[PDB]
Amino acid sequence: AYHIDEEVGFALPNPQENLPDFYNDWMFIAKHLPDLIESGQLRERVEKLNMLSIDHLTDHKSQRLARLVLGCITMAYVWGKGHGDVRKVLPRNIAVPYCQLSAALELPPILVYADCVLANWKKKDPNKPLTYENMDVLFSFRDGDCSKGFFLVSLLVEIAAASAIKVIPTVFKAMQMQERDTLLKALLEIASCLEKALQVFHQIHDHVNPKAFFSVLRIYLSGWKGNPQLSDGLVYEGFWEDPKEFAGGSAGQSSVFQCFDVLLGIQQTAGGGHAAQFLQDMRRYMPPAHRNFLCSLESNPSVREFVLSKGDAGLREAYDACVKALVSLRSYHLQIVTKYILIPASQGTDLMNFLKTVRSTTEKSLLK
Ligand code: HEM
Repeated sequence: AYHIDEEVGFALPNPQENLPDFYNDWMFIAKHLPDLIESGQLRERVEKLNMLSIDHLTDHKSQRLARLVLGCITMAYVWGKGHGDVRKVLPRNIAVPYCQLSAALELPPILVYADCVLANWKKKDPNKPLTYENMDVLFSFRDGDCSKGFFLVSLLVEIAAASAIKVIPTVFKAMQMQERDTLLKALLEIASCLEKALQVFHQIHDHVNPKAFFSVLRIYLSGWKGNPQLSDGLVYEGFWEDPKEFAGGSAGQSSVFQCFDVLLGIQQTAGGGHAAQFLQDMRRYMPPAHRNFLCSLESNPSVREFVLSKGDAGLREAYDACVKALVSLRSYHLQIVTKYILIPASQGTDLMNFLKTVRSTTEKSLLK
């Protein structure tokens, strides 16, 4: 369908951990990024790679793992240790297979949330539940970068959201078949699940250190669009002649908030305002099936107009409960951005303004 899993939602279920042996040289670099970046051997190892055909990656899961592998290597290659010594040309023997794979998966050739969070995890024990204690990431960048904590907590938020996402068909089927009680129950269930997702979001503090996120991890998630360090973009050697710009926005490419904006008829992509165009651009960095899901929801009849047309206080309160849970998520997200980016930075205003307008637009959708 739309590659939305009942249990893990937008996340990739049971991600592949190992590539075929043909790709051992890629996997070795990706698995040893902390040591290779620290010593300074990372870039030489990449420049020494043979060109490996992507022909031995034949299913979605091995393609997604290879994208995660190549994406981590690319971020490490471009940024190095993170102190201004950058590389402006990605060597052909990585760029060509990376771009070909990205074309097949319909994603930009840069590390994205769908790689480093949605595909970057495993269960320690397959017979135990999806808890931090029973999970790990597949790749990290530097020792002490809190990639395990940041990636896995984001993933646990996605998983919590899966419980609301799976109710969405019930919502549209109830509006269709005129089942008022069913719609009301479904909206309450969504609000309840979104409230639980907010509680899971609190775990960012349990597992992510602000200094480590801002000064280490954020470097490798950063991109080359409007970046003075790579003002023209990156040269994907042997694929495109001229450099191309792509955003590094892993920490804000989730489909979850936009999913419920569209569900609830909140028009965040409306107009030429900068917030709309930024949220529209983020979609290009989501998996195509998830972009298609978001567009399908926009094309369905409006949940908001349905609730507004019925003179039904119970329905309006269920709907408002959903909007308020989304407002609560975005408000806590603002707090997080303050603790993990702005405070460490000052020891910017466009970022917080963008986030506040998006929350404000959400808050304006309340009926009461
Ligand atoms: C340490 C934790 C986090 C930090 C520092 C952070 C940072 C940011 C930043 C800087 C942006 C602006 C766009 C960008 O620069 O990429 C953003 C937006 C966004 N973030 Fe995060 N983020 C964090 C955790 C999360 C989590 C766990 C989620 C959801 C699972 C999330 C979902 C979003 C979304 C959906 C947006 C788009 C704006 C919106 O729709 O309200 N973030 N975040």
